[PDB]
Amino acid sequence: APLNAVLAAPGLLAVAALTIPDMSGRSRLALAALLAVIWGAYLLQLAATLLKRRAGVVRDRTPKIAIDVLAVLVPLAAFLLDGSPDWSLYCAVWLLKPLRDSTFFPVLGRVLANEARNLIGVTTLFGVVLFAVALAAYVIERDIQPEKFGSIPQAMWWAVVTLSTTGYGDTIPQSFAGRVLAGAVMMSGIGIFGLWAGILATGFYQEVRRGDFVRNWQLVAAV
Amino acid sequence: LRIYAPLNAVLAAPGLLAVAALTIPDMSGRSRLALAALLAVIWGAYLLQLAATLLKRRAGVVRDRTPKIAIDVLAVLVPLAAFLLDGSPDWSLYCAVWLLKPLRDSTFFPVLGRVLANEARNLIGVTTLFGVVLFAVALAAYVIERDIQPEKFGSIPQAMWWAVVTLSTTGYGDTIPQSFAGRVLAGAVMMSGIGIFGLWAGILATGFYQEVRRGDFVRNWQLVA
Amino acid sequence: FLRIYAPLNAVLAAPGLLAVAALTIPDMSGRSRLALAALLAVIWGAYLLQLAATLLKRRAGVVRDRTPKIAIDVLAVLVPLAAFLLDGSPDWSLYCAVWLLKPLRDSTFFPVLGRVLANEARNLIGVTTLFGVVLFAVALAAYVIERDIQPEKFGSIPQAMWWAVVTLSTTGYGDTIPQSFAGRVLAGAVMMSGIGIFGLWAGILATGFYQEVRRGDFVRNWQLVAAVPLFQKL
Amino acid sequence: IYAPLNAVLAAPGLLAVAALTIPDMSGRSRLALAALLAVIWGAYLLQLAATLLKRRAGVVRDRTPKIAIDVLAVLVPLAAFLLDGSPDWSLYCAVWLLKPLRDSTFFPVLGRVLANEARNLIGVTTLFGVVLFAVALAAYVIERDIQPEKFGSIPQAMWWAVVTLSTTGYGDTIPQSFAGRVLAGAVMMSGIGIFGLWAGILATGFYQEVRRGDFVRNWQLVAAVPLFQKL
Ligand SMILES: [K+]
Ligand SMILES: [K+]
Ligand SMILES: [K+]
Ligand SMILES: [K+]
Ligand SMILES: [K+]
Repeated sequence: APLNAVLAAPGLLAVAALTIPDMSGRSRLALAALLAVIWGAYLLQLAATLLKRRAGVVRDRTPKIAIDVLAVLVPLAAFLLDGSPDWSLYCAVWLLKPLRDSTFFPVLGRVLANEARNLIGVTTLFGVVLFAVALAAYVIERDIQPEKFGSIPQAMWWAVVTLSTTGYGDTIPQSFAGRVLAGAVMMSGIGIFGLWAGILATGFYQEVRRGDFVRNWQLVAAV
Repeated sequence: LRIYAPLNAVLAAPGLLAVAALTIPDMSGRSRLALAALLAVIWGAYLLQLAATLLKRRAGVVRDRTPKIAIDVLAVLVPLAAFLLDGSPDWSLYCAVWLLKPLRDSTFFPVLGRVLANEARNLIGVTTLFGVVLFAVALAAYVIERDIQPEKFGSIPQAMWWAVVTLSTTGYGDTIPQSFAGRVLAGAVMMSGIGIFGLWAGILATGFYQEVRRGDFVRNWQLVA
Repeated sequence: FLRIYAPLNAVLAAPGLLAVAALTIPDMSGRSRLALAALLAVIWGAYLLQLAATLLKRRAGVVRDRTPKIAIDVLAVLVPLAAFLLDGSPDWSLYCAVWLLKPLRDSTFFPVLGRVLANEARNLIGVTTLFGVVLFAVALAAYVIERDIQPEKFGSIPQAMWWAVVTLSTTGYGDTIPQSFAGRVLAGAVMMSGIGIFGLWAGILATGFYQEVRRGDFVRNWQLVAAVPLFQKL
Repeated sequence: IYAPLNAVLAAPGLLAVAALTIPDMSGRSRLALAALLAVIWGAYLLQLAATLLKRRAGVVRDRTPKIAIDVLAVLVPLAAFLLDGSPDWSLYCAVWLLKPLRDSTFFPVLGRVLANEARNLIGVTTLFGVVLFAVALAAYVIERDIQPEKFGSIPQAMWWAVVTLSTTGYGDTIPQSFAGRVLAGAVMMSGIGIFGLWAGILATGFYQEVRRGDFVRNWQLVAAVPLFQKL
């Protein structure tokens, strides 16, 4: 079923493989050629999408066209303009190709729209708490660790890395007061970590029960 | 899309970043002034916003907005207090009273308040559930490796650190069990980390489901009678 | 909110547990250390007073069910006393930790949670066994790949199972890290299936707490809205 | 409950596979674990007979994989005991990982969840695959010059991309530059959303199964009429 998506797979990997140092000159050329063949295939797929007028009935596909155009113009612009061996990174527009044919995204679009209001209200909440924490983390250990928690942005780095529970461990609080704070930061992380899921889940629900207005109320109680 | 809708919150964005930029060591005195100026311009802008809210007492018949005003009031009194009373280069930190500014004009926290009140009983119980599991794990973490790592697991509050770290799955990697039985425990602790991440998610999912259930008195009881 | 108006017996537990922590700190002054030991005995006295409070008045009405409540109150005085007598080393106060069950008493969360971890238990213990399988199955591949590269981090299944939990749970300490190419590719798949297994737990519980308030409509608009005539007479 | 008798046996069986691979082990106790493996292997051989032999439940019932698991539990371990000559044969007995899967009454229901929502799930995989590569691209661009060995290639940047976006956060490949660390800030945030995406999708996955089993206690038992429904 997915014709466009399969072609991107070795294409994206070809962009990766071209960036590796100490690669042989003969094999490096082959990876460049594999980029070209797929480009032509995407050029051909542009022609099938563009040249199908006076033969196509009413079908909404405004974003579908955009992907097919970008997939051929960008890798062409770098093909002509960028003379440095760092031209292949432009081919990373083919990431839009697996986003074309999957019924996942037009549904996702109605989730991030019905619950859009609530979602951005969490992001700014994430920022506020992150900042509020990065502030106190600075006041507590600006003296003891002078190059780690030196500035608010140097504490913000830790505020991100603790609230997100990524947890690198390049900037850890040393003071008692600074550690017990980190505790609360590590906890308030979990709280919003699931709050995403909570909101995101309820969005999907109503779309499943919107089609239940014509499958349980007018397809078993009207016929 | 949202350039003239969150008018009050746009101003806070450069403001908070200015507070941040001011504390950076090795900053030139000329640029350090510019940032100090930028704070004041925004402070005056909120003073202008305070007047537009306070002097205009036009409501109509019935209108309640006491929490809305309380934010604007704090956004001018506190920075001014730091401008006068505090005499160290560490006065700018007080401007972070504008963290309350984005919380004003957004229809989400009156909704969140009703989620956090109708499932309060359940939420509160997860936190004391967390604290118990944390303390019990640290207790066990102590007894095992107090005699192997005396400066990492030497006390309960030294293990409580590893508990918070491991349970939340933040996992810093400064305190790590070395002995067999210590690590086996770490496993159950890390796994029990996943448990709590679920209950936090599941309950909030149940609370937000209860918000869609408010429309069963105007769409399934008055339109299906 | 049941925090500053309702749970009286759980408030007492707060300083109690912290005193257990405080008493274990090395380099502590024997003057303040005695004061901490003193605080425990005030609380243990308050719990002993609470024991009689729920043992004097044994009934209020006709028949009331409170078997688990007393089981907590009893353990709250017997175990701490057992350590105060039988154990005569500096390591005794640890037994005061049996006050961790005291917040689990005066809460409405746990009888709710109970019916959730029973109506869906079948699926929940199915996730743990899915975790076990994926944890070991991956750990097996880890040892095979990097036993000839880092023979002290990936030289035994137990060393690999360590990396298995550490990664799959998205803890990720950072002392065991795959060095080879092949290991890092799989390592990613561990972090990815780590997203599933971290969300599958969220899945069951989004159904559990849901399937509880949806049991008030089983006799309000289902078994009492549509019925046949002459159903209950004799 | 003493009902999963087939799974209890698996527990020490698999642990023995582990214990065998530990270096600095005495030959006396190394033989002892190899012995324990045989004991359980024979128990599954007895169980294999108890599956293929006795028959008394149904007309012609479908349980092909339930037998197939017991098939692999005895053909594979015996192949290692014979065909493999190195002390590294026990690794094959790991096939007993399939044993706790036989009758767990969680995996037949999970299959339908990963079918009625599979369309969506395989959507998030290539969504992850996109952002992962999208981020790695930028990481390389931002710090290929500064850290030429941690971010000296797209593969090396991809290593950070999984590590950050899965919130794992090892702490080996870390962006040092301002921009990369600002990016890392988002790469940590958008990972949390993905940690909700699956968690939200599977929150619907288990939903539209518990309300389909109550299509026989609220749709086919509440709305009942004799001689009024046929096809
Ligand atoms: K970590
Ligand atoms: K780390
Ligand atoms: K995590
Ligand atoms: K982590
Ligand atoms: K580290």
